Amino acid sequence: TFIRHIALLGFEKRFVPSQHYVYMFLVKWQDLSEKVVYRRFTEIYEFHKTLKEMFPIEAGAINPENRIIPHLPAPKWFDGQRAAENRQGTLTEYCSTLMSLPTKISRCPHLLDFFKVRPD
Amino acid sequence: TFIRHIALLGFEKRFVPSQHYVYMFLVKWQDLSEKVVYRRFTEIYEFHKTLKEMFPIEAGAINPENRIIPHLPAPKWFDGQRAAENRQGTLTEYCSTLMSLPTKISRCPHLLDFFKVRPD
Amino acid sequence: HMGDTFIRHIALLGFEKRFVPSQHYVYMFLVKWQDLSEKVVYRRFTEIYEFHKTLKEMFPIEAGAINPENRIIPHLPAPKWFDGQRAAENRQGTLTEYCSTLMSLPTKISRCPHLLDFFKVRPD
Repeated sequence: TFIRHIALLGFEKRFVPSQHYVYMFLVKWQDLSEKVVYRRFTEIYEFHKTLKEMFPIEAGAINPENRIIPHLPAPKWFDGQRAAENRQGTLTEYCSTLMSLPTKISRCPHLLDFFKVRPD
Repeated sequence: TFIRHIALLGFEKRFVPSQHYVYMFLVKWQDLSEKVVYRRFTEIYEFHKTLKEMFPIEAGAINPENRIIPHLPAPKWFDGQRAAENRQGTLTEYCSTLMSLPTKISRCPHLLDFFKVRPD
Repeated sequence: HMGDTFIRHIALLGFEKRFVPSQHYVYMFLVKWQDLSEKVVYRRFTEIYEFHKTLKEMFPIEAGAINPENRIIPHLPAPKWFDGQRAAENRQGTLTEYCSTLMSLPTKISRCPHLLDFFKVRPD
């Protein structure tokens, strides 16, 4: 099983434990099956850091010119107003580049596992 | 006759036949003339379905790994107060991918026709 | 080789409303340098468009002004195409694509001093 496509659908406000935002991703799997999953920016950023660590060549850690993994701004750079809308635009681009990568990365178990529906 | 570039400019309320949103495309033709056209999301989605059926190979209908036509979430996936915004980001991606495809598809009459200025 | 100083990536972060000297919107870009350092810069759309026009003048071949089919410099809509109450928001998708395409151009262009200068931090 693998993912064919990820579309960023939007965000929603949540309030427990306190006010934050969750980004909604429409995940289409190999069998045309379709699921919406909900992730915080910080969780996505931790996912991205690990992805870079797993793929140093494609991360640009050896020759920076061979980098193909997309850039993702750290949380700190989304300061005040419009943080949700700002991060939404950034993630839409991040997701399309991510899914355009060679299958070595775009189907790695780290990615598949991040975007699988979480337990109730 | 053909399209060099399409840019998504935003969205606006139309009132005919009643209240809805329309997405604005700045269309640049071969002679560098630029025209804005106005299309509702449903109309774009119908364009996208038809394009797929016209191009089974490139749509991934014969062999899924050979697909190059971009993915577009169904209308049902967009609701809530930010539906119009949420579709905006999705359409920016779809279009750029759309005009990067070979001229068999990026210049097919079905596409040209779609982005031509409609009759008054 | 374009010297010891250049940009690896530019990301559009978003926009902010400014009130001085009067009501306008600036766009915030996160600029990553050769040493992987990152700075935020603030630029109004009119400034971006002038930068764009100058870029095209400097590189006629790559701007498709000789041969339209050889164009690699990205397209950018003129300021008059953005108006109404979502003008600020509406320019984002355009600017996001502009930035990524820019940074994928051959170094002769993507690290030309004009571009490098436009995205450097301005004096206080």
